[PDB]
Amino acid sequence: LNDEDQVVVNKAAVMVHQLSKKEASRHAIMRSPQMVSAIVRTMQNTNDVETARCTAGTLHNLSHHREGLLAIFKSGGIPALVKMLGSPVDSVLFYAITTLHNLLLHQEGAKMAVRLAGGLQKMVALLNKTNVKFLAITTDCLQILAYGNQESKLIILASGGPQALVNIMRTYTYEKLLWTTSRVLKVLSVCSSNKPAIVEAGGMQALGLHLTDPSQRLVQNCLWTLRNLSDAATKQEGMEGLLGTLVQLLGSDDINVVTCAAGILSNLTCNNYKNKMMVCQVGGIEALVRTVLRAGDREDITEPAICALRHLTSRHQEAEMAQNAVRLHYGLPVVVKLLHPPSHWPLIKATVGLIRNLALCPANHAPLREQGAIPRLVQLLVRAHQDTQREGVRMEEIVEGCTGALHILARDVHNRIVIRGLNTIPLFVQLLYSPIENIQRVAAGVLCELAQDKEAAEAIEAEGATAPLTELLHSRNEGVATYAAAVLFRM
Repeated sequence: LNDEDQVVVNKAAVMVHQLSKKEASRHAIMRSPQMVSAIVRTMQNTNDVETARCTAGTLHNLSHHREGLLAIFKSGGIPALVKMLGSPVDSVLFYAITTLHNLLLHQEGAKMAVRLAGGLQKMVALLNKTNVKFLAITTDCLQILAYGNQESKLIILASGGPQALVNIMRTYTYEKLLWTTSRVLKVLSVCSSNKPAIVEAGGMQALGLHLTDPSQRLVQNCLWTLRNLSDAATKQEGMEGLLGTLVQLLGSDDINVVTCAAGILSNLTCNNYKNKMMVCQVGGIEALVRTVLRAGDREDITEPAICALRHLTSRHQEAEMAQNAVRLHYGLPVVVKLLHPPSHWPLIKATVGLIRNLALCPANHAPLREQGAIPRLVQLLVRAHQDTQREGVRMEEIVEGCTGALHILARDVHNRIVIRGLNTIPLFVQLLYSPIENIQRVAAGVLCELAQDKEAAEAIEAEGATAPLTELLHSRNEGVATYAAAVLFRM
């Protein structure tokens, strides 16, 4: 029942630890700001290893109670504990990081105090350790400190956080550590600075390793992180296994797994012909079509899935096969259906883009017509055009998209009859006056397809298309000028 510590003696601290076990003396110890600071002082300066751990272990026991935390807190224990994270005694390290962990969990203001003490840099530097239980605690501290705190995220990045965390995911199998580390990566994955770094470290491939782990919380966190990372990332190697697993996960009974899988696949296939090839080769088209069908009106699933299908049906060696595969796997009816309510604009925009690609395949021309793609595309176009003449999706995008789809569909003679029968020529001619070059292009394009039929060519001329087409001959956009010349010729 004392309060005085004498230098050069291990007896004092050695006795103090023995008391912190018994809750009786322990409360007395933390009900007293006296020796608590003296405990800290001893730990912070003592070069006797055996004293340090006896000291740190004492503080650890105190961190189990609300006032014991406050005691350590108001006694300036946090900077001391942070300093102790440089200790070469594994026993001391464990107590330091654990006590800090407890403070971070419960003690108000501890998070800020640790950051100020330079705790982040020290913790990141400890990520090269090899004890999984120690790493699990350290990574948990990092997660707590990084969540909702951009300042901490940037510090973790500057300290080499991303590479160290990815190395952990590539190395260990301890679930608790893999889960907690993935949680840190998820928090960092929404940072515009951390994200490219995680990707460069090989983070996507590493996270892909655990997508078939029995732990659902691990799989889901890896999926959430992957969705963030895959958005407009640099081209990567070794993505084969990951892409394969993602396709498999599309058939999961877990909706969040399915939603993430579709989203990642969409992100990874956008303007990436290599990935498009791989996804198609492992049956990606069929899996995505089944996913869309099962999803119904759930646009959180259909939107990324349709986006992925749009990517897969364009600009790669097996694009044509993918275009046929959508039809062969009973996908055409549901695609047309998604153009109708209750579909919102992002889905509609994506669906229009998909139809445009599907129309590149001649064997899709008739089924798309039979399923009623043309009148709905025209109604969407007419209304979208009116809106532009009166934040999400701009109606200008819908105008360009629908006209673009009609341009491709107009390759078929029967489609041209349907398209013109819907009083579209006056609208297409008006779109020639659009300020947007891309709208001018598809407008002149569909008119060019239509004008190959004599009767339609006369109707285009009667609509007074000659004057704007002549102006478009001098368009800085070569595509616009080429189509404009082609229409003028056939007239």
